[PDB]
Amino acid sequence: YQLTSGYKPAPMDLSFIKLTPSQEAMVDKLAENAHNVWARDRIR
Repeated sequence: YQLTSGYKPAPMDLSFIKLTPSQEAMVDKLAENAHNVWARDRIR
């Protein structure tokens, strides 16, 4: 485990169950949604 600077998070393992390509498309869905709501509030 790496060197920390006040707090050391390592609860469990997370990359065991591999993400599906539908999850990789939903990653783009969430990112597109977030950036579009952002530019919906950041028109200028």
